[PDB]
Amino acid sequence: KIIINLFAPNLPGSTKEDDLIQKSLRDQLVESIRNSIAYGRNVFFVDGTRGAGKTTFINSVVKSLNSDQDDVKVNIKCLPTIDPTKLPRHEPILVTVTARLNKMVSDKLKGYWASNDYRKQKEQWQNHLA
Amino acid sequence: KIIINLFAPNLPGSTKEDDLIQKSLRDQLVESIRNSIAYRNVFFVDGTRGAGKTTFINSVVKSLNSDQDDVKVNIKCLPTIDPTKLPRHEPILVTVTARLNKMVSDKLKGYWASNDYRKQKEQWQNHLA
Ligand SMILES: Nc1ncnc2c1ncn2[C@@H]1O[C@H](COP(=O)(O)OP(=O)(O)OP(=O)(O)O)[C@@H](O)[C@H]1O
Ligand SMILES: Nc1ncnc2c1ncn2[C@@H]1O[C@H](COP(=O)(O)OP(=O)(O)OP(=O)(O)O)[C@@H](O)[C@H]1O
Repeated sequence: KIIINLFAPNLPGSTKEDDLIQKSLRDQLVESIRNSIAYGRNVFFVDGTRGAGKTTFINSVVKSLNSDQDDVKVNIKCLPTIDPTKLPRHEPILVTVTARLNKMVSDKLKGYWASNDYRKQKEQWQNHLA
Repeated sequence: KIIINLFAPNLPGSTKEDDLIQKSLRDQLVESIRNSIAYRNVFFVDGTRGAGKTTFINSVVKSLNSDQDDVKVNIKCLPTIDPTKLPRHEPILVTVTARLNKMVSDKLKGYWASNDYRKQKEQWQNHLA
C-alpha cells in the first residue's frame, strides 16, 4: 500500500512510511545487512540514476534500523547520513565519521548510571581520540 | 590508669590508647567540639613547650575520625597542619585547600551514581578555579 500524496511536500525529509516507493528493497536490504553481521569490508551499495530517490530510500534504511534498538538480537548503531556534497571542501571523511561517532559515544557516556563505568570508558575513548 | 613504656619509642606517632597521658582533656574536648556545631568556632589547646601538644592533638583528630555513623553530628577532619614544616611562603589557605581538595576528590571517586559524580565535580572545580 503505497499512496503518494501529490499535494504533500514530497521531500526526502518529509517522506514517511506507507508512501515509500521503495519498500521491498528497504525490507530486504535491512535483512541482508543484519545477516552479514550475525555471521574484512562489509560494504553495501544502492544504485540508481539521478532523481531515482537514493536519499529518500537510504534515510528509511537508517530509520528502519534505528527503530527497535534493544529488541533486535543483532545490534547495529547508525550514524547520521553523511552527504559528501554538503561537507566542507577539504574536511576529511574520516574526520566526519569520527565527529559523528564521538557524539554518539558521548551521549551514551552521559547516559550511564555508574560513576566508575562512566569514568573508565571516558578516558579510553579520549585516549583513542588523542 | 596509664602505663608508660620507657623502652617504647614514645613519639607522637607511636602513642596509642592506655599510653596517652591526657585522656581526660581529649575526651572532654571531642565532646565539646561536637556540641559546638550541634547548636568563630575556634578551640585552643594551651600548654608549654614539651607538654605533648602534638601527641594530644593527633589523638583528637584520631578520635573524631572513627564511628561517625553513631554520632548525630558528622565532622570531617583534615590532616593536622604543622605550620613549621610547611614551605616558607606557602599561604595557610593554600595548604588547607590542597588538603580539603584531596578528600573531596577521594569522595568524588567514591560515588556510584555517575550523574551525582559529574554534577559535583564541576561544581567543586568551579569553586577551586
Ligand atoms: N518514496 C518517495 N515518495 C514520494 N516521493 C518520492 C519518493 N522518493 C523520491 N520521491 C521524489 O523524488 C525526488 C527525488 O529526490 P531524492 O533526494 O530522494 O533523490 P536523489 O536524487 O537520489 O537525492 P539527492 O537529492 O541527494 O540528489 C524527491 O525529492 C521526491 O520529490
Ligand atoms: N601522651 C604522651 N604519652 C607519652 N609520652 C608523651 C606523651 N605526650 C608527649 N610525650 C613525650 O613528650 C615528647 C614530646 O611530645 P610532643 O611532640 O607532642 O611535644 P610538643 O612540644 O607539644 O610538640 P612538638 O613536638 O610539635 O614541638 C614525646 O615524644 C614523648 O617523649
